[PDB]
Amino acid sequence: SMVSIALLREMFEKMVVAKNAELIGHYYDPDFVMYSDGLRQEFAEFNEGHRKIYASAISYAIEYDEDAWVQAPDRVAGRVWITTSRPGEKPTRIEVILIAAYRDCRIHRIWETTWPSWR
Amino acid sequence: SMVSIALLREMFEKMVVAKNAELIGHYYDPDFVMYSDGLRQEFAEFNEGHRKIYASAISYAIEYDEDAWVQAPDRVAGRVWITTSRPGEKPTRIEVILIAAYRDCRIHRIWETTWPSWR
Repeated sequence: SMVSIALLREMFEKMVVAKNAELIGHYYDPDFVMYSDGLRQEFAEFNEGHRKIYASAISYAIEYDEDAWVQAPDRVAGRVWITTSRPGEKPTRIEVILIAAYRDCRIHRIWETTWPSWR
Repeated sequence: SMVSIALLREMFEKMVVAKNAELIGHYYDPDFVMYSDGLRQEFAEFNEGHRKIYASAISYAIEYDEDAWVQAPDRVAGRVWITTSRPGEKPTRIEVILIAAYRDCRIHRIWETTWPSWR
């Protein structure tokens, strides 16, 4: 099945790359929780942090390691790189290995670690 | 299917926790490559590094996040914590999110990132 991978890719394209914070509630369950590099973030803080960042001059590109996907009912894991650009600064690339679990076609949990750590 | 998860758990129990480096060739394909925190390590360096470390006074415990597994044909992803103890030192816990791809019931690729970074 390609559903979970297609959903994850669509979220990255239409929410992240497009910096469209209004789509967070379309892609994420209201009870969503993110685990990332030692932090546990509930929906409210995830959403507000992205609303703030997406209002800045930042831009994002994404690359997927096409050899690293794992797909199962309502779940996906993969390896991605997010490249961030800011005005007058050199782009930076961060590697993210993440697991996403879905409920009713919205993301309910993500567990991820990054290299380098964003902290 | 439970095959890939069972294999990964057996490798962690019988190779890592037991510090049995002689089992590396039983669990890993001769063409295995590890991607970890920005490093790409082929079989030779992976094996030799583990033969050396396992000869030291170190010990390992493992915890699996039982809510984070993703399983597919010949592939698994999960979230684990490795706790390392050394004589006269406090134990340290590292979080690892990893994806393992299998060929013929041996691990052929791992892609992982850790928190904190072991580097």
